[PDB]
Amino acid sequence: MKPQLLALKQFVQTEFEKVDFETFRQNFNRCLEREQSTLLIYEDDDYDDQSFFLKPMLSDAFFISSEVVKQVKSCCQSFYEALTLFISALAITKGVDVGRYHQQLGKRFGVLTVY
Amino acid sequence: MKPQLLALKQFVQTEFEKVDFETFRQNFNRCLEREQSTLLIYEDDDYDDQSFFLKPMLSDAFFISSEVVKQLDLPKGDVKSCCQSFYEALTLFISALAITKGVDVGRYHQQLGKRFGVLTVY
Amino acid sequence: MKPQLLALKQFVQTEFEKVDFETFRQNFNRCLEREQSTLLIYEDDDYDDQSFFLKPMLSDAFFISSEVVKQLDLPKGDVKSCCQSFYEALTLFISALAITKGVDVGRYHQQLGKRFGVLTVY
Repeated sequence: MKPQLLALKQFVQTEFEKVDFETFRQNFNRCLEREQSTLLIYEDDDYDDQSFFLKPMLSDAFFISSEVVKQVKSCCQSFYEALTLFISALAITKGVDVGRYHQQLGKRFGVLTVY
Repeated sequence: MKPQLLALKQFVQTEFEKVDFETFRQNFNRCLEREQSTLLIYEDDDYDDQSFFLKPMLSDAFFISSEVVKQLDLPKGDVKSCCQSFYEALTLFISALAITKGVDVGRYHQQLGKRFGVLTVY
Repeated sequence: MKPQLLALKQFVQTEFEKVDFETFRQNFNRCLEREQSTLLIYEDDDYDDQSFFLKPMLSDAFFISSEVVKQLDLPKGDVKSCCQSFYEALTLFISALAITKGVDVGRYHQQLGKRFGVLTVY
């Protein structure tokens, strides 16, 4: 078996051994339920799972959030507000200035931005 | 008897009678079937079982995770991709570890990936 | 100066001095020009330049290929067709992927074909 593999397994194993199990187990269980809940996805330290799955679950959860916020300028305000953090991540990621990015989003749509 | 033990019993007992049986029954059978699959221990709402069994299954399943991802063979397989797969399966496990040792999740993950050549979730 | 470095320079320097210059020049100039056209990046004897620059020239060229194969025109291309053209321009590249991770080429190509609606080379 590859040395890098072995040392990594060695590591996660060794680190699991020198930790209080009952505490660990409660923490692992909490992270698990929080992950598998799949609904308030945009606040979930999620993006924990495999990329090809989360990616699609991303587009999925966009449609759903839109469904739940639609009951007109107000509906878009709701959609925007649930994605504030997300939207900032898009800017950090496309090498653009947050603030500028939010503001443009707000101008192009009838939304009041966090910047 | 011991009154406290009594109440605990009275509670889950009463709890059980005031829930739709047939709906409970299915979740129970589903949870069970889920607990007893023995393979994806790391996403398993598991850690339900007793610590003596869980703790060993832990080391057990690691040995197995490592064996199934090390697709270098002697038809080759690079070092990063193999370690990437071992990590991508332990992601949730790794954050808990961090929560548990009072470490900044995120930094924990990042150190992990620097030490071993892995593309981490943080 | 590091003797190993000196030997290394000595070698390419000497190898250069005893080769037909004019034939060398055309070849250098032809490799350099093919290298600098940057767009048909996935068939260029490329992955000649530094890793850090190549790594993102890579991801950047991906984005470009994605916008150059999409002729949806809002008249149309159509999902199936645009992905196919994306897949066929990456055919060799995809094989390098499966080779590198020690996975069976073909099996890899086929999975890619079933995950998306692409007719594969294998």
